Amino acid sequence: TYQYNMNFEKLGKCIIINNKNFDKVTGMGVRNGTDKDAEALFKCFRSLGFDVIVYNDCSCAKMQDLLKKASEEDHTNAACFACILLSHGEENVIYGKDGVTPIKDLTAHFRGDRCKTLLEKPKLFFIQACRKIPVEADFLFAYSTVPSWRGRGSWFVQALCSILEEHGKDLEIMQILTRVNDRVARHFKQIPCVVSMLTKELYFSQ
Amino acid sequence: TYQYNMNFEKLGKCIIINNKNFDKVTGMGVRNGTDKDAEALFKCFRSLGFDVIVYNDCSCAKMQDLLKKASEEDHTNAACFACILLSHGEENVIYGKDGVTPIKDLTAHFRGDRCKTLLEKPKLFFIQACRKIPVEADFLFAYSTVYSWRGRGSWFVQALCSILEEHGKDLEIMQILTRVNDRVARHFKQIPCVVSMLTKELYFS
Ligand SMILES: O=C(O)c1ccccc1Sc1ccccc1S(=O)(=O)N[C@]12C[C@H]3C[C@H](C[C@H](C3)C1)C2
Repeated sequence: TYQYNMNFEKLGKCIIINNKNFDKVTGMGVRNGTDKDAEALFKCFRSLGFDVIVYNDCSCAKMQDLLKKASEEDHTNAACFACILLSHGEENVIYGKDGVTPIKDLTAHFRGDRCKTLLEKPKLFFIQACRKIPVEADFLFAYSTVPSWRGRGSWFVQALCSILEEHGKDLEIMQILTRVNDRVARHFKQIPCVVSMLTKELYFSQ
Repeated sequence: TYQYNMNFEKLGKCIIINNKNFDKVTGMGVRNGTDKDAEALFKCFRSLGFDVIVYNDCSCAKMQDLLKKASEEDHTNAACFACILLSHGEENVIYGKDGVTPIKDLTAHFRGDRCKTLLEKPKLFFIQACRKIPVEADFLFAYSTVYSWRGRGSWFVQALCSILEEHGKDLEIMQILTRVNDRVARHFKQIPCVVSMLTKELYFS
C-alpha cells in the first residue's frame, strides 16, 4: 500500500558513469578517487540486486545517448532504475569529457511521458559533482553537495556505500540518504542534498 | 541516536505567512482560499505542538524582516522551528505585497553560522508557490511543485493537513511528506518536491 512494489523479476538497471578524464579544452581536471567510487558503487549496487553497468570517460553525447537508449528499453520486469553520475559539475549541469550537459536533460528521458515502462517506479539518481499520473512523480535525486569534496575515495560515496553495505536491505531510502547526510556532515565540511518526488517508501527487498 | 531530539520545553515557533492580497503596482493576484489553507495549517501545526503565528499579506520587507527577527530569538528550549509560506512564486523567489524577495534570503537567516540556538535542530520550510556540523545542514524544504494549483483549499495543503491531522504524532517527516506527494499526484496533475538536508529522523514527539 505504502511500499513501492518490489514483486518484480529484477530490481533493475543501475547505470554508473565514471568520468575521470576530461579534454584539456574544458579546463577540468583528472578526478582522482573516482575509480574507487565506481568500484564501491558497482559492488554495492550489485549486492542490492541491480544489474550494474559502469561507463568510463563518457562524452556528453554518449551520456545523453545511453540514458535515452536505457529509457527506451523495456522495464516492465524491473522494480526501479538507478543511475549514478561521477563527474564534474556546475549549477544545474554535469560535465562530460567534451563539455557540459544539463542534468535535467539527462534525467528527462525517464519522465513518465517518455519511459512508460518505468512508470510508477523509483527513478534514482545519485550525483557526485561540484554543485492521470504526473510525469516527474516517482523520481529521487541524491546530489553530493548542496548547490563536492573527495585519492582515498570521496566522502559522499564512501559513506553512501558504507551505509548500503550494512543497512541497505533493511532501511528505507530516505532513512539511508539521511544517514549519509549525517556521515558526510559529521566527518568523511559539506552537506549532501536529497530531493524526493517519490510517492511511496522504497525498500530494496522483500 | 538516529531520531532528532524532541525532549525540549517547546517544539518550536511556526511562522505562517499567508499572502492573499498583492498590490496593484506589483502585478500579482489575489490567492483566494489561502486563508482556508492558512487556517488549515494553523490548526495542524497547532495540534503538533507549534507556536503557530499567522501574518497576512506581508511585504517583501516584512517577510525578510519577520524572519530575521525570528532567527535572532532564543531556541535553547525549542526542538525545531517551522515556517510556512502561502504566496505566488517564480523560480528562486517568493512574492510579497510590494514585489518578490529571493527565498534564500528568508532561509539564510537560520543558517548554522547565524542562529546558533537552532543549531543541529530541524529547520522546516513549507512553501506553496501558486504558479563540526555544516551551515546548511538540517534544513528541509517542501515545495508544492517541482505550476501549483488551487477557493476550497489547495491540493498540496489539503493533503498535508489531512496527513498530519492523523499521522503527525506517529510518522517520520519523510514518510508524511511522501504520502503528501502521493495524495497530490493521484487524488488530483502536479507533484510536490521535497528537499532534505536533515541528518536524522524527524518525529514530532
Ligand atoms: O544560503 C541559504 O540561504 C540556505 C540556507 C540553508 C539551506 C539552503 C540554503 S540556499 C537555499 C535557500 C532557500 C531555498 C533553497 C536554497 S538552495 O539549497 O537550493 N541554494 C540556492 C543557491 C543559490 C541562491 C538561491 C537559488 C539557487 C542558487 C539555489 C538558493
